[PDB]
Amino acid sequence: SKPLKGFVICCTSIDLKQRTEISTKATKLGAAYRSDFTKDVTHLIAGDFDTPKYKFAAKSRPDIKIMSSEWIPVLYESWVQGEDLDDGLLVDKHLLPTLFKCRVCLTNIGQPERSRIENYVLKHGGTFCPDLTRDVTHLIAGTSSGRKYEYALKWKINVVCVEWLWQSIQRNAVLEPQYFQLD
Ligand SMILES: [Cl-]
Ligand SMILES: [Cl-]
Ligand SMILES: [Cl-]
Ligand SMILES: [Cl-]
Ligand SMILES: [Cl-]
Ligand SMILES: [Cl-]
Ligand SMILES: [Cl-]
Repeated sequence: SKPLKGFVICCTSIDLKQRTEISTKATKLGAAYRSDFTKDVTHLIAGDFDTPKYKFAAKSRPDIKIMSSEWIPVLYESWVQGEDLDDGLLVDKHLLPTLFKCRVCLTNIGQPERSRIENYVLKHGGTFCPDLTRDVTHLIAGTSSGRKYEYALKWKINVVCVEWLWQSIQRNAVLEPQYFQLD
C-alpha cells in the first residue's frame, strides 16, 4: 500500500521536530520528500506565508497545493487505523487557508467597503484587526496619510491597496506587497 505514490512534498516554516515527523510519515505513505524547493515538488506544507519558499510558490507555481501542517499526521493516522483512503487523500480538507496568518487592518476606507472587506478576510482564513498593532501583517489603505499609515511605515508593516486582497483570493495564496503599493 503506497497511497502517496507520485507525491513530492516540501516544507516551509515548519519546526524540525514536526518536519522530521512529516518526512518520516510521508515516506511511509509512499511519497518523496524534499528539503529544497525543487521542480518536481507537488505539495508544499506551510506554517507561514512570509518565507522565500511560499513566495516562490505564490508567484511561479500555481500547480502546487499549499498544505497545512496537520495534513500528513492526520492522513497517516487514518491509514494505520485501517480506514479506507478515498481518492483525494484528505487534500481538500487540509488545504491551507488563503489568508492563513494574515492580520488585516484598514485605514482611509469607508462603509460599506470596510464591512465587505472584513467579510472576505474572515471567509478566507484571515484575522481582522480594528486597531493597528505591531503584529498586524497588512494595512489596507485608501490613501497614504493618517496615524495608522505613519505607524505602519515606521514599524515596517506592509501597506497595500485593496487589490492585494482581491487578487490574493483569486490566486488562492498571499501575494507580495510591492505589487499593490499605493501610488
Ligand atoms: Cl521548514
Ligand atoms: Cl532535496
Ligand atoms: Cl529552496
Ligand atoms: Cl481559504
Ligand atoms: Cl481596521
Ligand atoms: Cl482586483
Ligand atoms: Cl490568479
